[PDB]
Amino acid sequence: KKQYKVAAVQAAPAFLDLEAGVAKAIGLIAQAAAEGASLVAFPEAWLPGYPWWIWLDSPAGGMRFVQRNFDNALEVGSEPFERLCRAAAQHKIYVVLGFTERSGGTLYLAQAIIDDCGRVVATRRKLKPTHVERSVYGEGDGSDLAVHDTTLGRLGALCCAEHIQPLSKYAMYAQHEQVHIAAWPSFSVYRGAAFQLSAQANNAASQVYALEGQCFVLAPCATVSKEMLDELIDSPAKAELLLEGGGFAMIYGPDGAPLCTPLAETEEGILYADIDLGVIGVAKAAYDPVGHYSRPDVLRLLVNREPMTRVHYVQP
Amino acid sequence: KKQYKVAAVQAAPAFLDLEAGVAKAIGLIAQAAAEGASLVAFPEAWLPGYPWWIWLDSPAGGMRFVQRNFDNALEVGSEPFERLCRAAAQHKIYVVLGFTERSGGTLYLAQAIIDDCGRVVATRRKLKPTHVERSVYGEGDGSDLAVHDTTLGRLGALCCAEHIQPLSKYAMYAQHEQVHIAAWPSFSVYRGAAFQLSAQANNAASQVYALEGQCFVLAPCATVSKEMLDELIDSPAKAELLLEGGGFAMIYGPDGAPLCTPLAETEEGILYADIDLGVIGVAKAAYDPVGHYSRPDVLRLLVNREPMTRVHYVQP
Amino acid sequence: KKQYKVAAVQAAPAFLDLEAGVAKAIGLIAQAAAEGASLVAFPEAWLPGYPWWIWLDSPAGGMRFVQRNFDNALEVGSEPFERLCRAAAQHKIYVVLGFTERSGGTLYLAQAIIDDCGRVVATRRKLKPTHVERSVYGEGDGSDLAVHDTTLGRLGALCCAEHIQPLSKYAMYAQHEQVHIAAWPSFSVYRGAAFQLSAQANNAASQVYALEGQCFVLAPCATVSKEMLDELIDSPAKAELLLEGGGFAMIYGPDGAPLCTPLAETEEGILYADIDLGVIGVAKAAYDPVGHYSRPDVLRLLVNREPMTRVHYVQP
Amino acid sequence: KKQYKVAAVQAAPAFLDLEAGVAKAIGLIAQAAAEGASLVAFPEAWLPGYPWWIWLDSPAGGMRFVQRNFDNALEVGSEPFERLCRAAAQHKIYVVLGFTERSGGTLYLAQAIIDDCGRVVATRRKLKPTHVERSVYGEGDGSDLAVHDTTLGRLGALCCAEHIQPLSKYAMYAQHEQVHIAAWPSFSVYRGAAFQLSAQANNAASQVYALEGQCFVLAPCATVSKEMLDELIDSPAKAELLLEGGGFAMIYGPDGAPLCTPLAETEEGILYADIDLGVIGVAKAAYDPVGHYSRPDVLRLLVNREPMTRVHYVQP
Amino acid sequence: KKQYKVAAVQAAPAFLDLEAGVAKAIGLIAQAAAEGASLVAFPEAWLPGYPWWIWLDSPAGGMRFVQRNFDNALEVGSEPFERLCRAAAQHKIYVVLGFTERSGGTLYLAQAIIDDCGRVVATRRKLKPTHVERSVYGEGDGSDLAVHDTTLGRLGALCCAEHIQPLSKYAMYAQHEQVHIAAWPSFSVYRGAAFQLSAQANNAASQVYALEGQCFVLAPCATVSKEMLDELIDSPAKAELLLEGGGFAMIYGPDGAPLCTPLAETEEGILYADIDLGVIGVAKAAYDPVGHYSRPDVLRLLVNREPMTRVHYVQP
Amino acid sequence: KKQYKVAAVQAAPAFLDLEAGVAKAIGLIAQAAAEGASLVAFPEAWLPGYPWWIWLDSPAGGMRFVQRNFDNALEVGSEPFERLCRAAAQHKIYVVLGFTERSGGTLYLAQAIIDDCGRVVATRRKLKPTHVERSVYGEGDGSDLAVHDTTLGRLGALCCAEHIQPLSKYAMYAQHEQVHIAAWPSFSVYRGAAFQLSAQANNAASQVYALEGQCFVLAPCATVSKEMLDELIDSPAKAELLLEGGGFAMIYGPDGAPLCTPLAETEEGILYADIDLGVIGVAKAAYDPVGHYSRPDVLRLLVNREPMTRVHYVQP
Repeated sequence: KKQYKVAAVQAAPAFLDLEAGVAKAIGLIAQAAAEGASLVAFPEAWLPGYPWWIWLDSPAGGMRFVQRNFDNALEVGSEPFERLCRAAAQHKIYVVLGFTERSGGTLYLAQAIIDDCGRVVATRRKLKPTHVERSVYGEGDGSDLAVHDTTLGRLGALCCAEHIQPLSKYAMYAQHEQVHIAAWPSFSVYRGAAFQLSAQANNAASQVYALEGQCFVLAPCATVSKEMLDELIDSPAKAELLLEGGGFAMIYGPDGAPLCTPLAETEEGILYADIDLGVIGVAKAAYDPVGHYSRPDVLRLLVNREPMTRVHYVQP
Repeated sequence: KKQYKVAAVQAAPAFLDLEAGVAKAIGLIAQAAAEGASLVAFPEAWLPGYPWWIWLDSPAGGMRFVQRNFDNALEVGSEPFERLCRAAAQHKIYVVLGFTERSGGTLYLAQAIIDDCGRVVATRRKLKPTHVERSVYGEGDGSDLAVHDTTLGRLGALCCAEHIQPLSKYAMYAQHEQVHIAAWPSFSVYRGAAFQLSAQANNAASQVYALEGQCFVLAPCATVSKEMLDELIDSPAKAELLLEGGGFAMIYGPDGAPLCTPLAETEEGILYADIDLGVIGVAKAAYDPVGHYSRPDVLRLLVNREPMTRVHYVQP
Repeated sequence: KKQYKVAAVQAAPAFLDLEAGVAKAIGLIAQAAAEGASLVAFPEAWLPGYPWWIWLDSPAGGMRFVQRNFDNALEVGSEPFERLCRAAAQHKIYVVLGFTERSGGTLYLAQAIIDDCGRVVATRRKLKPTHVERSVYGEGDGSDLAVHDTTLGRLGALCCAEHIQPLSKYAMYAQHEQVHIAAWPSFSVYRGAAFQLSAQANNAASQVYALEGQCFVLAPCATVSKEMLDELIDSPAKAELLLEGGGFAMIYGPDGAPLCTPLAETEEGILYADIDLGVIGVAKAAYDPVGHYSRPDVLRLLVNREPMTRVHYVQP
Repeated sequence: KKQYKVAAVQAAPAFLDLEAGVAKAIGLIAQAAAEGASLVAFPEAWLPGYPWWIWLDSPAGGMRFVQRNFDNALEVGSEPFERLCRAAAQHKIYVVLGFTERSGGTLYLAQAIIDDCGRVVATRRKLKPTHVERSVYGEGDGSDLAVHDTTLGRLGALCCAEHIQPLSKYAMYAQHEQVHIAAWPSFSVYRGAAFQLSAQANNAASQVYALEGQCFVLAPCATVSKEMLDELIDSPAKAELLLEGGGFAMIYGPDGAPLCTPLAETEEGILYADIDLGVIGVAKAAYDPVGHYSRPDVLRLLVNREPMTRVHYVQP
Repeated sequence: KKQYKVAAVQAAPAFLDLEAGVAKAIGLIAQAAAEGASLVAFPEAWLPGYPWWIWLDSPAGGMRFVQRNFDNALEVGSEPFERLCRAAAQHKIYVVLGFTERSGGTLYLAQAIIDDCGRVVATRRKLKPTHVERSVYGEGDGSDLAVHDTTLGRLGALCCAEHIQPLSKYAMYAQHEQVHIAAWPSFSVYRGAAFQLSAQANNAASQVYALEGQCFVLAPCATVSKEMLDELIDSPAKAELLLEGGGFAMIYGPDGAPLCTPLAETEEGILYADIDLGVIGVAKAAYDPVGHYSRPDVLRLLVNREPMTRVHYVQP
Repeated sequence: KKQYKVAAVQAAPAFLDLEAGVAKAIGLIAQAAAEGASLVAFPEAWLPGYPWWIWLDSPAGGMRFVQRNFDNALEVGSEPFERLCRAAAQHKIYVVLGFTERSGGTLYLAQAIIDDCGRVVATRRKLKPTHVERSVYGEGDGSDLAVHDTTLGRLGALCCAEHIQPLSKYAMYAQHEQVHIAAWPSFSVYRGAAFQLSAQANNAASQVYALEGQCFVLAPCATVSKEMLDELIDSPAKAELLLEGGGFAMIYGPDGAPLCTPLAETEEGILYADIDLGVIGVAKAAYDPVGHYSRPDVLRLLVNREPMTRVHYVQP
C-alpha cells in the first residue's frame, strides 16, 4: 500500500490496571480507524502505563507499585493481549503497542506490531533500559533491532533512549526502513531540572532519527493526567518532580519536517498525518547512511542478530 | 490457586518398616490437610527412613540394614505407594514424598509430587547421592531436574546436596519455579565434628536457594528418636556420631525470609506458612537469575533433560 | 604458601573523598600486615564509598552526589591507584580492593587483586549491578569471572549479588579456586523492610559460596557511620532507610564454618583467620561441584571469557 | 514364592536315544521334586545327548551319528516333549530342559523352561553355537535372550559359551534376572590340551555370571560314561580326547559363592541349593551392572528382540 | 614385538606416602626390567596406597586419612609422576601404574601406561568407583575405555570391578585388545564374610576377562602388611575386617589358563610370564565376542568416547 | 568393454605360506595377462589355501594349522595385499582374488575384485561359511552381496555353497549381473562318500547359476598337490578322505553352456574363454528371474544391504 494515513497516540494510560489500559487502547484503535488511519502507534510502556515511581522515590517508596506493575504486566499471547490483537482485525488497522511485558519473573519494556489480520508481525523488547528503568526491566537482543515487511512497507520500532544510541539506530537504517515508531513516555518528569528527559531533547532525538534514517517517524508520547498524580505524589517535595501533561507527541517526515497538527501539553488526543512512501526517494537524495553516504572502507556495523537464551537443551 | 497454606513435616521416620512409614505418612498427610495446608512436603528418604548406618560404620557394620533398606524400599506404583496416592485424594492435598525407590535392585534417593486429585505429577530421583550415600543409591538424570505446572503454580523438588550444586539449581530457576520442596535428613549427624552436615550449613543452603530462585522453599527435615537410636547405636564410639533430634525444618519466602515458627531440635511436628505467589513479583524486582539479573552473552547452561536407559530395543 | 593469616576489613569509607579513602585504605593495608596477615580484603565500592543515595532517593535527589561520585571514582593506574599498589609492595601483603572504577563516561563496580610485590594480579568489574545499582554502574564481562594463581593459591573475587548467581559462581568453581573475596556493602539499608539486602540473606550467600565452592571466603563488609549519615540523611522519610552500623563482615572455611571472631555491627576493625589450603581436601571429600559432585552428561556451563570492546579498529 | 530349594542335574544322558532320554529325565525330575526342589535344571543338549563326535572325528567320521542325532532331536510340542511337560505338572517342579531341538530341516541347541503347572514358560534356542557346534546347529534370535516372571521370580537361561558373550549376558541383566540356568556339556573333552573347554574355565564363566548379574546361577552339567564312550571312542587316537566324567555341575549365589556340596567329576547325582531371592538385595549393594553401577551416558546396548522368520506371508 | 616377558607386581604400597611409594615403584620397575620383562603392571591405587579406611570405619572415623590421601594423591605430569616416567625410559620397560590421581579438587582411581621411551601412552580414570570407593573418588568417562597400539601390541587397562561390567569390557574387546592390565587392590578385606571382595571372585573375573577377550591378562594385586595395619587398625572390631596379605596376583593366557607360578598370600614378589601374541589366533578359534562369535543383527554396543568437560569456553 | 577373454585359475595354493602364495598369484596374474585375458579369477581361500584339516581332523587334530592359518591370513590393505593390487596394474588385468581375510580377531572366507588401474572395486566376505567352515570363519553381511559396474560390465562374486542359496543369488540377479566369479575349493574331498562336496554337484550349481542368472560364470577351482597332502595326511584313515587333484574349474555362458577347454582333474592350468556381453540378450530371451520371468505380485526379496558393526560411536 503506497500511500496511507497514520496515527500517533497522545493519551494518558489507565495507570496500574491492565484491563482499563486494554479497554482504552481498544477505544483508541477504533478511533484511529474511524478517522481512517492504516497504522496506530502507542506510547512507551503504555499497558499498564510507564513506571513513574522510579523517578519520584527510592526503591523502598516504589515497593507499593512493584507488585501492581508485575501483576498488571501484559504477557504476549495472554487474554488481555488477544483483546488488543483481535481489536486490530476488528478495525483493519496496524497496531504498534507499547507495554510492560513479563516472562516468568522479569519485566521487559516491550512493543508489538500487530497486522491488519490481527496477529503479531513481531513482538519486541528494549535492548538497554534507561538508567533507573534498569531497576524495573531486563534487556532485549539484536533480534529486537528488526524492521519488518508489512502492507505499509518496511515498518520498525524503538523506544526513548534507543534513538540516542547510534549503533542501535544504524542497525535499523541497515534494513532500509520506511516507517518508524519512536515510543516515548510523558516529558513532564523533572521539568527544567534535567534536560535529557525534556521534550526539547527527545523531539530532537526523533526529528534527527527521521532525518538520519529517511523514514516517517511516529513519536507517540504519553501524558500524565490529573487523577494519576493523586496515586503517585505523596508530598509537596515530589510535586515538581512530575507535572500534569508532558504530552509532546509528534510525527516527522523522512527529511525531519513535522507532519502533525499540534496538541497542547495536557491535551489527550491522536495526531494524524498523510504518508507517501514515494517521498522517501526525494528525502534520500540528500542523505543515505547505508547507501551513497556510507564509507564501508572506513566504518562497518558488526551485529549479533540472534535471539539469546539462558539455557540450551540437548536434542537426541 | 495463588494464596494457600503449605506444610513442611518435621517428623521421625518409622525407621526401616515401610508399612509403619506409610501409616505414619497418611497420618501426617491427614494432619496437614486438617490444618488447611494445600501442600505437604516430607523429609529426604523418609520412607522407610534415611540410611544412617553409612554415617556410623564400615560397609560390614551396615550389612545388618542393607536387606532391610532394600525390602522396605518404596517402588513407584507398588501398593504401599498407591496407599499414599489414595491418601492425597482422600485429603485433597498435594503430597511431596521423599523416599527410597527400588528398581530391579538399584535403590534410588527419590521424591514424588502427587496431585490433590491423587495422581503423580512426577516421581523424581536425586541426580547425585552425597559421598557415602553413593554406597546405597544410584543416580537420577536431567529428567529429574523438572519443575511441574500444578494447581499450586510452577512446583519443583530437589533434595539435600542438590541445593549445593549450582548448575542443578540453575536448571530449576530456568523453569520459572514458584514453590520448591528442598527435602533434608536429620542434622544430628557428626555434630560439631563436620559442618557440611549441620543445621547452619544446610539451612543456609535452603535460605540461599530461596533467595537465588525467588521461590518459596519448603525445607522439611527428618528427626532421630530414642527408639531409632536403640536400633542404630550399639556402642559409645557410635553414640557421639548421631544424636537424638536434628529436626531443623524451615520454610522461606522468595525474598529469603524464614516464614516458619520455630520447632525444637528434638520436637516432632509440621510447620505451616501462608504462601502468596503474588509476593514473587516483589522478590524478583531485586534479583532474577534467568531474566534481568543474567548475562546470556557471558554464561549459559547446557542441559540434557532426556531420561537415560541402559538398553534400547529396536522396533520393527 | 599453603598456610597464612588473612584479613577482612570492616570499615566505613571516607565517603566521597578519594584522598581520604586511599589514606584510610593504606592505613588498613598497614594494620593487616602489622597483625601478620598475608592478604587484606576490602568492602564493595569502598573507594570512594558505595552510592547509598540510589537507596535513599530518586535520581533528582541523588544529583548532588553524582558529580562527586564521578570525580572521586578511582581510575586504574591513576596516582591514587599506584599509591595503593605501592602500599601492598611496601608491606608484602596481597590487597583486594573494592572501588568505583571510571573508564570513559561510565563508572564500574570494580575490584583489584594486588600482588605482594605491588602489581595488579587482576582489575575486575561486576558482571551485573544489582537492580538500582544499574542506575550508577556499567557491566563487566566473562573476562571478570577469573581466578588467578598467586603466592596464596588459586585466588578469586566477586561482589554482593554475584553470589546470588548460580552460573556466575560455577564459572569460578570450574577454575578450582582455593580462596575467595566476597566483597559486600553495609547491611543497614532497609533494615527489616527488605530481607534480600539484610545481613542474614548475604551472610548465608557468602557461607553457601564457601560450602558450594570448598574455598575459604573472606567477606569484607562496609559500615555506615554517624558523619556519613549527616551528609546522606535529611528527613525521617530517609532516617530508617539506612541505619548507623551495618558491619557484618565474616570469614568462612571450605566446609562453610565461620572462622572469624565476631565484631559489633557498629564497630570498625579488621577480622582475621588462620588459613590452611590443606583443609580444602577434607571439605572436597564431601562436595565438589566441578568434580565428583558433578554430572557433565546432564549439565554443563557455556562461558564466554573474551572482553567486550565497543569498537574493533581494522588492523593494517 | 521367594525362598525355595533348587536342583542342578549332574547326569550322563541316555546318549542318542530320545525315548530312554525322556525316561531318564522324568526319573531325575521325580528325584529332584521328591527332595522338595521347586526347580530342576538339565545340562546342555541332554536330550538326546551332546554331539561329542564333532570333537572326536572329521565330518566323515561323524556321519554314523548325524541321522541318529536328527531322528532323536526333540521336536517342541511333540509327544516326547509333552511327556516331560506332563512330568513337570505331575511333580509340581519347574523344569529347565536342555535339548537338541529339531525344527523342519535344522537342529538347534535349545532349552525350555516348563512351569509348575507343566506348560512352557518359554522354549529357547542358543544365539550362536560354539566353534564346531556350528556344524550341527543353527542360530537363535534376540527372542532367545528372554527372562520370565514365574512363581520363582525373574527366571532365565543361557547355555555354555553364551556366559562368555558380554552383550548377550548384559541383555539378561537388563531384565533384572534373579535366577539363572547356565546349562553346560561336560568338561572331559581335550583334558589339558584345551583350557577353554575345561572345568576351571567354564565354572569361572558361570561364577562370574552370578557375580556380575547378582542372580542365582544353577550350572547343571552332563557327565560322560563308559557305555557312552563304547559308542563314541573306537581307536587309541581318541582315548585321551574324551575321558569318562566331566561332571562339574555347580550352583552359585548372587555374590558368586558356590552353594553346592561337591560331587565327584565322574559321579552321577543332583546338586541341591536353598535359594533366597531376598539375598539378591545384599549382592546388589556392591554391584549392579544395569543400575547404580552402570553408566548409560557412556555405554548402552542396542538389542533387536524380534524373532527372525525366513518368509513373510502377505495377508489380504 | 610379538614374544616378550611380562611382570605383574605383588607388593604392599608405601601406604600414604607418595615419596616412599614412588621410590618403591621405581625399585619394582627396575627389578622387573632386570628379569627381562618388557611390561610391568602395578596394583590399583598403589600410589600412595588404596583407601582401606572406607572398608573399616564410618566417614567420621576416616577423616584422619582424608587430608593424607589428598596430599599424597599423584597429579599426572607433576615431578613424582615424571620420576616414574623417567624410570620407565631408564630401564626400557612399559609401566602400567595404578594410583590415586588428584585433578583439581577431586580424586580419581587412575591408571597410566608409560611407554618404553618414558612418556604417557595413556592416563586413564575408572569409569565408576565401586560402591564405597565412591566416597573417595570421582567417575572417569568413555575416553577411559581405550586400547593402544604399542611396541607390545594392542595394550589396555581397566581396574577391579570394571571386569564385572559387561558393556565396559565389550568396549575393550571391540578395540581388538591383545594384552590387558587388570589392576586389583589386595583381597584381604572381609575374609569369608563378603565373597564379592574375595580372591576367588576376582581371580575368576580376571580369568573370565582373559577367556572372553582372548587377550593376556596381567592381574597385579596389592598386599596388606604389618606396618600398614599398625596405622589402619586401632581395635579388634576392625582387626577382623582387614587381614594381612590378600596378595592374589595372577597372569592369564588368551585361553584363560594361568601362566604365573604361584606366590603365597602374604608374600611380596613379581610374577613373570612368557607372552606370545601369536597364541591369540589359536584362542580366537573358539571364541571372539566382536568377530565370528558375535551377532550384530541381535546385539550392538552404543558408546560415547568423548571426554567430559564441565565447562565449554566459547572460542573467539 | 563388451568383448574380451577371461581366465579361471585351476591351481594348487602355496598351502599355508602367504609369501609363497602371493608369489604364485602374481605369476598366474601375469600368465593370464600374457594370454590377453581382461580378467583372472582365483579359487576360494587360495591365499594362503583352503583349511582342509577341518574335513580330515577333529579340532584337536587341526590345532597344528590354526596358528599357521591365522598368521598367513591376508589382511586387506596390508603389504602382501598391496603386492597383489600392484600386480593387477602392472599387467592391466582385473584380478578376482579368493582368500582368508583376517580382520581383528576373526578370519573370513573372502574375495576381492581389483581394477585394471590396480585398486579394489570391492573386497567381500562370504555371508555364511559351509557347515564345518564355520569352525574357521566368521560371517559377512548384505554389503557382501554387491554387483559392481566395471570396464567389463556388471561384475559380481560369490563362493562355493553361496550358489546353493536361492535368496543370496536372487540378491545378485536383482543387480543385473553380466559376469560372475563363482570361486570354489578342490573337489577331491570325500570322493564317493559325500556327493554335496563333489565335482558333479558343484559344477551343476555353477552351471545353474549361469542358466538362472544369464551371466558368464567363471568357476575357478583349487586342486590338491602331493606336497599339500604331505602336510595334511599322516594316518592312512585320511588317505582316501582327500585325494590328489580335484581341479574342476569351468567357465559357463549366460545360456549355461561350458565355454572352457577341459583340463584334467589332477592338472594345474588356466582355463580361457571368449566373453561377449552381447550374447546375454539372447540368453535373456528365454529366462530373466528379475524381469519378464519374475512375478513381483507373488514373490519379492527383502534385503538389508547395510554393513554390520558390533559397536557404534556417538559423535558430538
